[PDB]
Order: sequence, then structure tokens, then C-alpha cells
Amino acid sequence: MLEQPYLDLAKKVLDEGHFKPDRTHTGTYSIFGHQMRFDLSKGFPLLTTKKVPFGLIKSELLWFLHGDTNIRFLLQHRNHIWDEWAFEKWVKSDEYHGPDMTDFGHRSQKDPEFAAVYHEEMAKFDDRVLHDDAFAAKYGDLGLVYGSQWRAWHTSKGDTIDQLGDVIEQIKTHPYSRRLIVSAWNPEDVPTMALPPCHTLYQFYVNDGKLSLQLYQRSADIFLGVPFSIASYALLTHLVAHECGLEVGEFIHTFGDAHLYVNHLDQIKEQLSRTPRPAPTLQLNPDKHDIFDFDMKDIKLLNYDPYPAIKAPVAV
Amino acid sequence: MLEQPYLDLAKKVLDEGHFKPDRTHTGTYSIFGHQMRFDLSKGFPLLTTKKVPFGLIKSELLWFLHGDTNIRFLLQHRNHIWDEWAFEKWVKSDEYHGPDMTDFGHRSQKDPEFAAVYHEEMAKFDDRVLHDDAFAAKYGDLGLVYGSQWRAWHTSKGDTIDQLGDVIEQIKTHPYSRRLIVSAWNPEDVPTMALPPCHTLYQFYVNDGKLSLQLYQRSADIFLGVPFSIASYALLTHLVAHECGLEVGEFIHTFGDAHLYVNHLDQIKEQLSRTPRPAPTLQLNPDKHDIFDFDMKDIKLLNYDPYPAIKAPVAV
Ligand SMILES: C#CCN(Cc1ccc2[nH]c(N)nc(=O)c2c1)c1ccc(C(=O)N[C@@H](CCC(=O)O)C(=O)O)cc1
Ligand SMILES: C#CCN(Cc1ccc2[nH]c(N)nc(=O)c2c1)c1ccc(C(=O)N[C@@H](CCC(=O)O)C(=O)O)cc1
Ligand SMILES: O=c1ccn([C@H]2C[C@H](O)[C@@H](COP(=O)(O)O)O2)c(=O)[nH]1
Ligand SMILES: O=c1ccn([C@H]2C[C@H](O)[C@@H](COP(=O)(O)O)O2)c(=O)[nH]1
Repeated sequence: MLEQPYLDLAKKVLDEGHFKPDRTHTGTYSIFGHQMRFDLSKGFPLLTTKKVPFGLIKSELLWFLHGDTNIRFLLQHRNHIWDEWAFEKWVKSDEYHGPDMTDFGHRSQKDPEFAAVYHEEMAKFDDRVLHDDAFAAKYGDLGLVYGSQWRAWHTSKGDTIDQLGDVIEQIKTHPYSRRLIVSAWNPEDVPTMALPPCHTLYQFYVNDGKLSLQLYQRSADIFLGVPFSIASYALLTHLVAHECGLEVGEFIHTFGDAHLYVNHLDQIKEQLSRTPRPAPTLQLNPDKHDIFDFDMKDIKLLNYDPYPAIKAPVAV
Repeated sequence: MLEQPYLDLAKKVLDEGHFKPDRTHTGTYSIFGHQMRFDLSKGFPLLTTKKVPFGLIKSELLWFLHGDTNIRFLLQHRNHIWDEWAFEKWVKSDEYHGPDMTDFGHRSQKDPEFAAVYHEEMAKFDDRVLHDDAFAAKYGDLGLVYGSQWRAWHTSKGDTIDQLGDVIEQIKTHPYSRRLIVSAWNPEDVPTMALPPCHTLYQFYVNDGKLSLQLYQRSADIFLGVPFSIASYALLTHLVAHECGLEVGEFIHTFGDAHLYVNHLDQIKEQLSRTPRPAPTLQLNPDKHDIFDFDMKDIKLLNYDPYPAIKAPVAV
């Protein structure tokens, strides 16, 4: 079945995984070095053994493709994935008036009295952002994030570089290039950055008419962190191909520290019992071509037959 | 045997390798996505089925570790690997007086009348550099090269960042970090650069007391390009460990486009006949610790028993 590699990776870590403490102190079964591949021309590698929200993936990927970093677009799409990174500033501000949100993520992990206020103040910030146009401009904009990294590489002399764009250009002008790299790691922002990018760098490859891509990520939270990574990066491969007129090939996913949090194991042993069902089919709008405007209804997911959702706890 | 993975990779490309044209127009059997590992605590992965010059590797690696980019150090060590990248400027200059060296690399590939003059002018430039102190300052300095990338990351506001240093610092202050990355890919230099770095990015990993490293390279000239890459990056793993007081673990080598030039096949089929002999032993000076001054005689290679040298042609 199409997703097997991920179940094998999960399985693997569970066995030969070694214990490793965490920054956000927990334990983790970890492995260093691993590659898995999926032939995109055989189905979309969207996990069927667990409910995965393609809606979240798409909207998020379009945000990235717009080089947009303001949280407004995501909320607009009922997407809240990155909210916590905005809230961390809103609260660490002079304007913040209210429930001392210090370490709110951890306190809500088990959520006692802090629970309500945190999630209540959350509605606040998102209400503020979504409508207060100026608030959005200050607190909604995350700054350095995949989109700005991808399409707005802050140079040494003020100008901006659109890596992704100039890359598709590269694929078009001369596809057989070993220089099709889109780096997200900048040495000067990483030390003073909330969360250095996980999906660090990706390289495309054109041969026999098909487009293949390789994603390198220094860290991998296998339970909930990998199933999104796979899909999103498999989606980018159809978009580029469709843009450049290439037939989609296969997506390769290489990991630095691949791991399973110590408080995720029950849930993962649980998943390993179900058997994968036929891979979902991705459908792409034939009319529009400039992927940079390939909005929500331009990407359609056909016949996804997932196993129920397995809840787990945020890694704080 | 220790090197098997490389012979398997060679073997692989020869079989399921697909044809691919080149920038420097030749043909190439290519594969996209591949990882191979070596347990450094079992021997030094220095190929025994072909003579590999450890001298060249060391001197070159120390140049890198000094953040030095001037070709003087290399010539000083009887090392000429990077010369061609210096000559390309010396000749593309107002000062150049003599044999129009245009495309000298290609013309010398089959070397007719151009042969002598090119190699003669080469002695010239290197004689100039090695002794003419000021000449060295202008034409010897390559500018953007692994060393300066590693230890002199040109920031947005003039200052310089020593990635490698701050990284060993990271390994020391807190080893269990998934953020130990040393990137060599800079989005703004790559488009106006002679040869964008191949060995693009490497991440270390500390666990169970051992240091493991993963090297990502977008391109791999398997015949002569990989056997150096393996060794050099395996050497860096002993140096860091020895510096940080860690036991060496294993080195992981991941490739973007791994390939075998169409005019290298005979030589590679040739190699695949010999059987690997016990791996060489690396010896490290116990006294000095600051790897940045771990000079030539501080690294010793014990009992290397290689098969004879298989000549091949430079990929122009
Ligand atoms: C990926 C990504 C972007 N993100 C953000 C993101 C940011 C930092 C991180 N940090 C750590 N340590 N682990 C992570 O998984 C992680 C993920 C996500 C955010 C939420 C869910 C989610 O809604 N629920 C999960 C699993 C349930 C849970 O564990 O709470 C789901 O299965 O849908 C998934 C991904
Ligand atoms: C690696 C590296 C740095 N380099 C530079 C370097 C730079 C650009 C490149 N470009 C291309 N296309 N292929 C390469 O192998 C390559 C290598 C090297 C330079 C010379 C030898 C060498 O002296 N001889 C070889 C093989 C003989 C041959 O093919 O000519 C040997 O086996 O020692 C090896 C590596
Ligand atoms: O998109 C993301 C963001 C985070 N993480 C994981 C990686 C780690 O498991 C943890 C963050 O700690 P660091 O890797 O940054 O050290 O979150 C992911 O898997 N995917
Ligand atoms: O250290 C090096 C330098 C170059 N090459 C190879 C990579 C390619 O095979 C060719 C250069 O073409 P590009 O990959 O840069 O496109 O040289 C190596 O293997 N190692």
C-alpha cells in the first residue's frame, strides 16, 4: 500500500528507537537518518489509517505559496495551526492586558484554571486580528516563516529573493539541473527564532519527464508532525509539475532526528493495527496555471477513505 | 565490509541508473534520493578498492576548518584541487598576458597544443601565488568557499557568523539538540557563483554518548566525487567528537542526484571486481583539543591497504 513506508518508520522507531530527552522536556524514541519514498503517480500519500485534515494542509500551503506570513489568511480559512506563535508576542507586549499567559501552552496541556482564560484570550486575539486591520499588521505578521523564507529571502543589501519562483524558472529554462534547491535555513535568524524551520531544504529533480522532490527535515515528530509533512510536500510536487507542464513523479522524505514522543506510543501502537485502504486521488484544476493563485477550490481530493481520528497531546 | 554501501550505490546506479544529459555536456546514469551509512567506530571508511589520497583530504579539511579560502594554504601543502577556480579569474583579468586560456579545462581534457601552455601557465599562477604575497591576496582568495561559508557567514549587516564554532558550542552546552545544522547554501551567492556547494548541509546528532553526522549533497559524481566526500566528512566526525569529548558514532551520506558519468563506466565496472580489504584505522593526537589547530601530523592513518589507482577523466 502507498503509505506503508510511514508505518514502517513508525514501527521502526518503536523497536530500534533509542530514548532521548527533549528541550520541552519529555522523552522520545529517536533515530538519525532515514529516507522513505512514495510514487505520486500511484495515489496521494494522504494517510488512510488516521484522519488527516487536507483542508489545513491546502490553506497552509497556499499561504506559503503567497509568501504571506500574516496569520490573517489562515484564520480566514478556519485554520489556526500557527496561532500560538502570534499569541506568544501579543502576550509578551505592553498592550497585553489580562490573564498572565506565561507558559500557556504547557499549562493548557493539562488545562485547569488556566484553560478557559487561555482559550478565551485566544478567541480575543484572533477576533482582534481577523477584523482590526492594524492589529493584524503588528501582531498577526510572524515575520520569518516558510512563505517569506521561500519568496522573500532577506539579502545582505535590502533586496528580496523569491527562491521558489526563480527555481520554477530554473526547472522551466533547464529542468535537468542539480541546482534546484529551495533552502529555508538562514544562519542569522535561526539563533534568534521561535522555531527554526523543520522542513529545512528541498530539491526538485526532472528526468524522464517526471518531477520528483526531496525534503530534508532536521526533526520529525512522527505521530502528528510527519503525516502533515508528507501530504503538504506531496501537494507541492503536483502544483509545480502542473505549473511547469511536467508529469508528477515521486516524493522523497529524508529525516534528521526522526522520533516518537514517549507520550504518544499508545496511540501509535493503536494505529499499527489497522490496514491501509486505497490511496486518495488528487484532482487538479486544468485551467489555471500560475500556481501562485491556485486557490482552495483549484485542488480537489477524490475518494479519501480514512480510519477514525486518533487524538494525542501537543508536544508543548 | 565497511565500504560496501558505496560499491552497492555504484552497482545500483549502473543498473537502475537512468540516462541524463549534463551542463558540461556528457551523459550520466543518475538516481535521485539515497542514504548510506558507515559505523565509524569500526574503521575509517577510506576506500580500499581504489587508491584514495588522504593527504589531499586532510589538508583540504584543515583549510576548511581555518575558514581560510586563499589557495596559498593548499599549494603550501602540495594540494592543487581548487586551483582551476583561481585560474579562471587570473585569466579573466586585465593582468593576464599570454595564451588565451578560454575553456582551458575542456581543451586540456584531450590536451593537444593547448596542453603545454595551460599546464605551463598553471605553474606560473601557482608560482606567482605561493610567493607573490599581494598576488595571493587578489587572485588566490576564492571568496565564497566552504571555509568562509562555515566560519564566515556573510550577514545582512556586515558582521560575520562562525556556524561551525557556534555549533560545537551547541553540542557542548546541550548535545541532545536537533538544531545542530551547518548550512553552506546561501540563496544570494548561488546564482552568481562558480560552483554552488555540493555538500550543501550537515547535521550532527548526539545520543548514547556517540556523535553521528548527516551530510546532504545535491549532486554526486560517484566515481571520483563520492570517495573524497565520504572520507572528509567521516574525518570531521572524529575531529568534532575529539574536540567535544564524544565517542564517534556513524556518518550518514544522503544524496540528491547521485550519478555516474557516461565516460566513467569502464573504470567503475573495473573496480567492482576487487574485494574490499579491512578498513584503515584513524589515529588522533590526544594532546591538542582545539580542532581549529589540529594540523597535518595531528591526524594519522594506520594500516591502509588499498587496491591500485584507477584513473578516469575530469568532468570538465
Ligand atoms: C504538522 C504540523 C503543524 N502543526 C504545528 C507544530 C509546531 C511545533 C511542534 N512542535 C512539536 N514538538 N511537535 C509538533 O508536532 C509540532 C507541530 C500542527 C499543529 C496541530 C496539529 C493537530 O491539530 N492535531 C494532530 C494530533 C493531535 C495532537 O497531538 O495534539 C492531528 O493529528 O491532526 C497537527 C500539526
Ligand atoms: C572530490 C573532489 C574535489 N575535486 C574537485 C571537483 C570539482 C568539480 C567537479 N565537477 C564534476 N563534474 N565532477 C567532479 O568530480 C568534480 C570534482 C577533485 C579533483 C580531482 C580529483 C583527482 O585528482 N583525481 C581522481 C579521479 C581521476 C579523474 O577522474 O580525473 C581521483 O580518483 O583521485 C578528485 C577530486
Ligand atoms: O512543522 C513542524 C514543527 C515542529 N515539529 C516538531 C519537531 C520537534 O519534534 C519539535 C520541535 O523541537 P525542535 O526540533 O525544534 O528542537 O516539533 C514537526 O515535526 N513539524
Ligand atoms: O566537491 C565536488 C564538486 C563537484 N562535484 C560534482 C557534482 C556534479 O557531478 C558536477 C557539477 O555540476 P553541478 O552539480 O554543480 O550542476 O561536479 C562533486 O561530486 N563534488
